[PDB]
Amino acid sequence: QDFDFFYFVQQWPASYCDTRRSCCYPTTGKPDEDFSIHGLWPNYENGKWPQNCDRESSLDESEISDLISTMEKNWPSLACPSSDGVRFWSHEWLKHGTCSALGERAYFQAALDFRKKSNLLENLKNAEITPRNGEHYTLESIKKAIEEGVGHSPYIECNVDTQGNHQIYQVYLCVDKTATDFIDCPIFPHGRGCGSKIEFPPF
Ligand SMILES: Nc1ncnc2c1ncn2[C@@H]1O[C@H](COP(=O)(O)O)[C@@H](O)[C@H]1O
Ligand SMILES: Nc1ncnc2c1ncn2[C@@H]1O[C@H](COP(=O)(O)O)[C@@H](O)[C@H]1O
Repeated sequence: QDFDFFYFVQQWPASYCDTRRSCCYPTTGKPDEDFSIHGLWPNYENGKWPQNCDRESSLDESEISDLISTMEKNWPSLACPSSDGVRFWSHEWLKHGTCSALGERAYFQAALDFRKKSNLLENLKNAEITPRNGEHYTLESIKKAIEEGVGHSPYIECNVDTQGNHQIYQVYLCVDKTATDFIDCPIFPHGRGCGSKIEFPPF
């Protein structure tokens, strides 16, 4: 009951699909070449977080019916076998959404709204940071470009492609507990930060 803030986590689809993991496009076809939503996670300032707050509250698709087509494109599941994303959304809703104090519809609308508000791809483009092979960009340039359009610093999570290149994988931004506005992150994710120069791979 109650938490401190939300980590709003977006992902670069291309970086989930160029590793040794299996990646399958959603039953709706190849996803947009844009940052997608991974999740909206309630969190505590002490680094821990609540999860699975209502193991009885299953995902009611009727509450987000008119949002399904948008989510298939902005919150796709890239896991295999190819799915419609419902399993992925049900998982995020049960594990994290039930702990957000938000109704199911508000929770998913919130995620969609912040993905749009943060407008990562465009902000990067405005700084001449566009997808291409190889570790062509400085982490600093990427962080500031995002800071410019959001007004808050993001945390960048990097992984590695089959080539061994370090690439931008996920972008963390913090949202206030009422899911109204972006805020400065009280704390940043555990895992190791990125290298000084990283790859922003295309599909
Ligand atoms: N609120 C959180 N803050 C930091 N890491 C998290 C949080 N919730 C989940 N994780 C980790 O990040 C990944 C997100 O997975 P999931 O909870 O399935 O969306 C898992 O590998 C978790 O260990
Ligand atoms: N875009 C995605 N579609 C479906 N599952 C995902 C996606 N991104 C992450 N996952 C899975 O959720 C978990 C999150 O861990 P991580 O790979 O560290 O982000 C892993 O078991 C991933 O396979």
